Amino acid sequence: GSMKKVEAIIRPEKLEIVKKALSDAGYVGMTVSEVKGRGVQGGIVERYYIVDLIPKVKIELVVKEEDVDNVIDIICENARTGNPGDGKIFVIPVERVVRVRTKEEGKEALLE
Amino acid sequence: GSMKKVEAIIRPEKLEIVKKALSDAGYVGMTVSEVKGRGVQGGIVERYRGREYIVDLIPKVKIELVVKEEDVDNVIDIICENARTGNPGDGKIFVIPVERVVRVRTKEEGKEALLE
Amino acid sequence: GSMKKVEAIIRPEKLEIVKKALSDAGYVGMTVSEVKGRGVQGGIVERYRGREYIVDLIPKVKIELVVKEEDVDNVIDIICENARTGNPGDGKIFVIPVERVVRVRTKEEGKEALLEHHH
Ligand SMILES: Nc1ncnc2c1ncn2[C@@H]1O[C@H](COP(=O)(O)OP(=O)(O)OP(=O)(O)O)[C@@H](O)[C@H]1O
Ligand SMILES: Nc1ncnc2c1ncn2[C@@H]1O[C@H](COP(=O)(O)OP(=O)(O)OP(=O)(O)O)[C@@H](O)[C@H]1O
Ligand SMILES: Nc1ncnc2c1ncn2[C@@H]1O[C@H](COP(=O)(O)OP(=O)(O)OP(=O)(O)O)[C@@H](O)[C@H]1O
Ligand SMILES: O=C(O)CCC(=O)C(=O)O
Ligand SMILES: [Cl-]
Ligand SMILES: [Cl-]
Ligand SMILES: [Cl-]
Ligand SMILES: [Cl-]
Ligand SMILES: [Mg+2]
Ligand code: NA
Repeated sequence: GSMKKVEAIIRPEKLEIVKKALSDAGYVGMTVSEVKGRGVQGGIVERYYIVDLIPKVKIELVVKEEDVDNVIDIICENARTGNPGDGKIFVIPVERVVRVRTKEEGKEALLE
Repeated sequence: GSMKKVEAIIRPEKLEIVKKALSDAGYVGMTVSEVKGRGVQGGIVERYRGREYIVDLIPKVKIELVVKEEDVDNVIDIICENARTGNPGDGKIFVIPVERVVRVRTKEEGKEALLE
Repeated sequence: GSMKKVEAIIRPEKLEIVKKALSDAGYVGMTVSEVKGRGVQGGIVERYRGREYIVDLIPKVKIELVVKEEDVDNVIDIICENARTGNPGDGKIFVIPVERVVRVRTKEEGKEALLEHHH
């Protein structure tokens, strides 16, 4: 079946708990990027300079389509705080997956 | 589909004006990354902070904005107008489909997820 | 007609080799990002106060090349040939659809925005 990239932008302080909850559920493979974001959360002020772009973490996990709902649930449960700035998750289609070492493709390419 | 990811690679010195332009036009949510790149070969050699980069990767900034598909033309026009200089290396923009958008806090999806 | 983004996550020490190989084959346009990756191995172990702890994220490099669909296989082949080592952690390549490409300087779109200039 099809594969999807789940791209989540979360608070950096939530990375370890989200990563662990994903791993616990069997989603071990992931790529993490340091980014900056702005949104309705607003910038860090001083006083009374603004820092409009604040540190965030991007997690990217390519998974089978059937697993997207569960990945989303895990990220939301573990990344949320109830305050503005908790982030967003984007699901992007992935048409092909290749393992560099072996040139395996498809579901094989995400399996040991 | 309804939503799209605009991935714009621009000059680092254009981040502030492009971000301001976008915010002033009502686009506040964006994610910004530091990257390096090259464009196509040939033509005038790219210069960065005074030096010619004949072969090395050149510092750029990536801005990712997920927006409704109806807003893509506007976003692209705002970025290009405010990012361009007329010299090679001004940038490139890719539009990528986004099938789903979810707000972490509420689990709201779709167009609500990008709003308010 | 269509465009694709080839996104490869490779070992940092293979970036220069992969970049050169791609450029030698005419694929010069690319965007490179430092990232951290978690792989299905390992590894890696640290001890503190009588306890082994594992460190799961390690540095990687992301390369993104937007190309015509007809070139995707060639790009994949070049990356695999030049990024591989035979050990766990050599990386993954993902191909993602791109619906529009725009060159900022000129507003040129599509194939035109990926086309070489005169040497
Ligand atoms: N439309 C978007 N496109 C790209 N990135 C976005 C977008 N919206 C939000 N982001 C990223 O997500 C981060 C959090 O966004 P925001 O501050 O708007 O809070 P939210 O959690 O998205 O919504 P709320 O604050 O209402 O819970 C931003 O800093 C940015 O990195
Ligand atoms: N095909 C591509 N794939 C991925 N990234 C690209 C591609 N082309 C350009 N980029 C990214 O966009 C940045 C800017 O490219 P650049 O402005 O040099 O494009 P160009 O097509 O050569 O146009 P110009 O003639 O205006 O320089 C690059 O440094 C790189 O980060
Ligand atoms: N499902 C995934 N989604 C996103 N990124 C991934 C995924 N799986 C792996 N990666 C990225 O690719 C890198 C390589 O992963 P991993 O070591 O699991 O695969 P491998 O390189 O194929 O190893 P092996 O060849 O031994 O299976 C990781 O560090 C991570 O950056
Ligand atoms: O890398 C630099 O500092 C200058 C660019 C350069 O040496 C080159 O690619 O020609
Ligand atoms: Cl991206
Ligand atoms: Cl020009
Ligand atoms: Cl993407
Ligand atoms: Cl092998
Ligand atoms: Mg160029
Ligand atoms: Na280089």
